[PDB]
Amino acid sequence: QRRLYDQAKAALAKGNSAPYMASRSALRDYPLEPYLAYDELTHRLKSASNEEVERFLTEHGDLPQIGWLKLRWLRLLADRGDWKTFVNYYDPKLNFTELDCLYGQYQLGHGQKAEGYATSERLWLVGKSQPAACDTLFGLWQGEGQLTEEKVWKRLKLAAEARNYSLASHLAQRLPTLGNQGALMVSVAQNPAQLSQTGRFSQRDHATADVVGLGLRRLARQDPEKALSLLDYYSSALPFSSDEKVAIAREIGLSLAKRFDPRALPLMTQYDPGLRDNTVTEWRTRLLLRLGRWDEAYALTRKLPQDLAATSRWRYWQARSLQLAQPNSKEPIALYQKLAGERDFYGFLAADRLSVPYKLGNRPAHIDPRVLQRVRNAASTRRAMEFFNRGEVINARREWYHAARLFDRDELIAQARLAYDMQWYFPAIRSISQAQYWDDLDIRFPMAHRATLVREAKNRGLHSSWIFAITRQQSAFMSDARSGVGATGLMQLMPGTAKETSRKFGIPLASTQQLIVPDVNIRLGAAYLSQVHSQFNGNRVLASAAYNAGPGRVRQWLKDTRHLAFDVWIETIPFDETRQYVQNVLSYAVIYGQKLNAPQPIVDWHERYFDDF
Ligand SMILES: CC(=O)N[C@H]1[C@H](O[C@H]2C[C@@H](C(=O)NCCS(=O)(=O)O)N[C@@H]2CO)O[C@H](CO)[C@@H](OS(=O)(=O)O)[C@@H]1O
Repeated sequence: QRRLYDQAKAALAKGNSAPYMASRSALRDYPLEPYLAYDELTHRLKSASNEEVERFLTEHGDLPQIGWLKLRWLRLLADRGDWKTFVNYYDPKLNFTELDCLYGQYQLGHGQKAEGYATSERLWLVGKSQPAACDTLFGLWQGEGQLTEEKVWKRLKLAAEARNYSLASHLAQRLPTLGNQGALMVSVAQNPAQLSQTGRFSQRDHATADVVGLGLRRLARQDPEKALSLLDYYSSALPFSSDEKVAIAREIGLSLAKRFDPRALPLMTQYDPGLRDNTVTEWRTRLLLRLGRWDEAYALTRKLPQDLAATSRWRYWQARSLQLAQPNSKEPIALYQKLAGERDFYGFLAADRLSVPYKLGNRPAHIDPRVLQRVRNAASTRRAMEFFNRGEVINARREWYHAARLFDRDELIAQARLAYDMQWYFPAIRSISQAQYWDDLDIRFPMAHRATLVREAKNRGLHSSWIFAITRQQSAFMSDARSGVGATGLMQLMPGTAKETSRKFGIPLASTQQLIVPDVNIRLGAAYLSQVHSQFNGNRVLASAAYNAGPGRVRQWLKDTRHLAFDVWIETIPFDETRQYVQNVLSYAVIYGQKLNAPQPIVDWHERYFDDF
């Protein structure tokens, strides 16, 4: 039959359970009946029996919200001292530090002392504040004299590293002998420029070295030049460990490398000769490439660890660095040929270097129909389907992502097709991606809002493929996207920029919260794109970077250049987020250019070289 579960649901929310108890007998078959049961139990959880709660965890353990019930119930079980039942259901995988701390309590009061100390210490050595349950644990741990000054000092270091200075200071006022360098550590953490006064930070002991090390690492981000200078002093004056020294060299090296200062190269080379730090090894190479030092670059690309050497990046850059070093050599044509078959950015570059067509190769995976039925008939799916038909977007979305948490590779692809068939593009894109079936370009690069984008792109004369690329990279066709810093929508617009974009020329924006309309999003995004497209002479490489990082940042990254190749520039973008963002948009625009039958190379003729000269 047809069921109105809203009445039962309405009652339970802030109230009674009579309509649920009354109607429930009718809704055995209904998919969302377990949500009512969940709330009904949850309200009276304190007085519920173990047998009932345990029964509920068996019969509806698949529910997305089940972890919250386990947290609420285990609080009580531990509060009651029912530890036998606690440990039967305690799960580290839930990632509740309150439970982990309660589990530590159990270990200490039940003979597992070694494991209680390991648990306590692991939860202690953490630069943020922990739940009040942990104060209880840390109390017991301290009570057995395990909270040594070293371990409070070590957490102090982490808290200052985390910029949580209230915590850090509270820990500093708990140091019996080291209270002076604790206060000093928080001072330096707040302003590491104070290390200019070498006289004041010259007390040759381990703690002073700990603070100067923290300071040099922090100072490296803002004034690497000053830090490099002070390292030379402080390494004589203070008893730095070798591991402490490489961590300083890392941050100074990386910070100088990102400013294209060649003084990083002797430092990086001295302190990581083994190439043990990927990020240092990559930026050493990136830096050589920026300086036109093709010989050293190539040499370095031949020494890489196996996990860097496997990537399409350093395969491309081994070939290209050799081709720049020895232009008349043919060894690169082979290297590019291995790589030009891949469908990624560097694979497109390789093909572009040979002047051969790209390999897109849309080959939708063929699914076992039995697997398609198993996923379709799973209760988590039925529930997600129902929430969709009802119009509850977040609930349908949550059920989808929770089910995907433990599906195998076949089951994830099966899931992804079903979502695609319902014109629900983002969860299809998401599910197929975590299956790692990359070759279904129909699912991964859908034509959502094609009528809009094609027209908008003609307005503010742009390539249809490039607008499609930007959106797909920015949201993956989820209008509901809110960023970790507040950029929202199909074209992840900065709320502070969105207003300014609406004010600058602009047409009516009707609030930040009500920006979610795709059609609101699209013509604004086209306008902003054209603005930056214009700002950088129609260069999509630069313009794409400006979109995600700001034109002022891109200008700083173009500073003092002269005939810089496009591929080197992209590679030598300081920000990881933005390097990938550009490489994605450029690749996605190749793929959309195909699917829109308006072929688009990886870069246009006029994008290949640029400078601020
Ligand atoms: C459309 C637009 O104007 N974009 C603006 C961009 O906004 C980004 C941020 C990212 C984002 O939110 N990232 C989150 C990362 S995380 O921390 O959550 O993981 N998503 C947006 C586009 O990609 O921020 C810049 C910072 O000044 C602006 O430069 S400016 O010169 O105008 O100021 C750009 O103008």
